[PDB]
Amino acid sequence: MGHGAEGEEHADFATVLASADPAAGEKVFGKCKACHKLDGNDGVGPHLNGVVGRTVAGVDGFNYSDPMKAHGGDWTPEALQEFLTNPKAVVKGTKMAFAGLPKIEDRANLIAYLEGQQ
Ligand code: HEC
Ligand SMILES: [Zn+2]
Ligand SMILES: [Zn+2]
Ligand SMILES: [Zn+2]
Ligand SMILES: [Zn+2]
Repeated sequence: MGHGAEGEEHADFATVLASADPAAGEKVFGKCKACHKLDGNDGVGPHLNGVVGRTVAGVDGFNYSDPMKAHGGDWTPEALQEFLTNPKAVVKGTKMAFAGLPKIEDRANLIAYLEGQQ
């Protein structure tokens, strides 16, 4: 629904991830560096080095939104790619102002890169 682009030509997310390209993910992360670092520093968003498997809303000292704090669970690869599909829909009232990664391979490639940034 709606009059914007919605097709995907590269389409089971686990299958997409298993063949992902971490160097391509390293470039997708450029879209997140204004807010997120991979050296443990926190800023507009919390650091994302070691996010894969981390408790949701877990970074010490970072002031998360109410729906993020109340969510529970961990950032598994499925959780991460669901949230990155369209943050504002997937966690209504998130404070992350990012439109999303509609390309399924961009999500899988970005998750594969974050897996190597623990
Ligand atoms: C303009 C800022 C901005 C951009 C760009 C941004 N985030 Fe975020 N991000 C935030 C904020 C703010 C939060 C905290 C959201 C909340 O508390 O609801 C967050 C939370 C996250 C979380 C939850 C972390 C946790 O510790 O619970 C993940 C995962 C995340 N961003 C991933 C990404 C990725 C991957 C990108 C790039 C594709 C990205 N973000 C781009 C601002 C950004
Ligand atoms: Zn950490
Ligand atoms: Zn701690
Ligand atoms: Zn509140
Ligand atoms: Zn949820």
